Amino acid sequence: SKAVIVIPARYGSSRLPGKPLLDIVGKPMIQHVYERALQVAGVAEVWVATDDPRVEQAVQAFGGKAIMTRNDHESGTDRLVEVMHKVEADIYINLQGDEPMIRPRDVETLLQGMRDDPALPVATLCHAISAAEAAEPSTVKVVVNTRQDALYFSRSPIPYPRNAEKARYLKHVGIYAYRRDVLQNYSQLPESMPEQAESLEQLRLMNAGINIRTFEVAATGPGVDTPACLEKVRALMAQELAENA
Amino acid sequence: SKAVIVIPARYGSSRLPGKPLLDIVGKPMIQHVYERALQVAGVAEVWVATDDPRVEQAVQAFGGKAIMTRNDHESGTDRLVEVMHKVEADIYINLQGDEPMIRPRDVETLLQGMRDDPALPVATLCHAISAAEAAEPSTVKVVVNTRQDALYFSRSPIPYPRNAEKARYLKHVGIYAYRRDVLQNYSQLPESMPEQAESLEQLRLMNAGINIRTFEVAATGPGVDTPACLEKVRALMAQEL
Ligand SMILES: Nc1ccn([C@@H]2O[C@H](COP(=O)(O)OP(=O)(O)O)[C@@H](O)[C@H]2O)c(=O)n1
Ligand SMILES: Nc1ccn([C@@H]2O[C@H](COP(=O)(O)OP(=O)(O)O)[C@@H](O)[C@H]2O)c(=O)n1
Repeated sequence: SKAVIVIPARYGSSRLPGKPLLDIVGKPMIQHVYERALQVAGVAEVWVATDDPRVEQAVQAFGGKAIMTRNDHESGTDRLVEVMHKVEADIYINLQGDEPMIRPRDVETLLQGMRDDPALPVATLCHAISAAEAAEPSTVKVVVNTRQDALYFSRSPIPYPRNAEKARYLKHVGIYAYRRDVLQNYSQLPESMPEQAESLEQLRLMNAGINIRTFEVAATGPGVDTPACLEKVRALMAQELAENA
Repeated sequence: SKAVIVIPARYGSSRLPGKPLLDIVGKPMIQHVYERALQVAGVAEVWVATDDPRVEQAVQAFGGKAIMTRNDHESGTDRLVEVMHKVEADIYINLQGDEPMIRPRDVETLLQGMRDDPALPVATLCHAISAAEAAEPSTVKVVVNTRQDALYFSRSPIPYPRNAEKARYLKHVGIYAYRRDVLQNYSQLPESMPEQAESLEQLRLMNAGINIRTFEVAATGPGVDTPACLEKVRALMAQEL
């Protein structure tokens, strides 16, 4: 069972032009993700999928593997489907190019889940959040059954707090593991109404009846979208280098 | 494939004591539901499951069949499980005793769905509602997939309207059809966190991984919970003559 990690890294970004190239403790952001991806046991290769030559050059400059993809891609999943035809594997893991604080152990949990159940098509991550955080539409909530299979993903607070003290919220962490066959049949899937309404691409899979198992992990580090969080990542990243002395 | 209709009708109610016996244009509410249930093709028997002797006698008075059940049940679903042991069938349809405006056609759609797919454990109904109506916590929303299987039931407006013009809403209509095996295993199912938070008993089934197919019908008539709704139903059933 061969598994590879693909890191989609688009340059073009509105509030952060050239986001993967931003410096964090002397290295571009994309490098931090790549270095951490390399620490994941059981992975054969790590690739960076991009549509911009400046990102491809930055990646090659530190010796990483880069693959140019079409710029007409509407999402990180469509970009992964194109990489799938060229890079062979049984399990593809999609890592965000803008989350430099990813824990290698969490990706291993995801990979072990896939290997422990050959019938599982897709696997993703989640962590507990408070009711106050769950109120934000920018945060994606998920509700699961006893087998930890996702029932639904939403920007609306789910479950609804009728009996508030009984509610427990789970935040969806955008890291995915796909079986090869799911990606091969992906482009044939039509867009769903819930997907278009919520603007959550993962609902396209749920519409087609494709099961998505969600594994729970500890609260993850802050991502990078706002320059307010960027400074916290830099200080948090630097604080980490001094701790491991 | 024997199918039976069970109408849970306890005497008590916080807002309308003795609800099943309330008069609606000459007949107690329970009789209206029972008579409409009798118009459903493909059903072998119709039973009223009750906890009170006054309800039982009223049903027998008009010629219907009634069965006494325990008074300690918390839901009509639990009451149905007790009946399943006494009345043998392959498919059990659970009708609300306080929804006298039920269309026999809608119950037939539900029954046909169960018969068209032997693997289907549970089936229920739903109908389109506006975005304004979906915002109400008292209205239960449901989201389905291409095969019309429910993904989740919630009091929250789902799907979330990020792109408002793309969102389409469905309201869950509390009528259910259960395969016998589901009812035999019901008492073993643990309550779920989502069930307790939302206060929706059907989430106990989803938690256990039991599939629930949702069939779409036209907007339904109002139920009778408050004395205000009772006056509206009386008016609606009067002009319907
Ligand atoms: N059309 C797109 C959109 C996102 N992506 C990538 O997929 C991940 C998730 O994107 P995102 O939610 O942070 O939104 P943006 O990165 O586009 O600002 C990032 O690594 C993106 O660069 C992509 O490769 N192609
Ligand atoms: N403990 C209970 C609660 C409801 N029910 C029945 O289930 C149906 C719907 O009840 P409901 O929960 O929606 O509202 P209530 O009738 O309980 O006030 C009615 O026909 C009730 O008589 C029951 O048989 N036993």
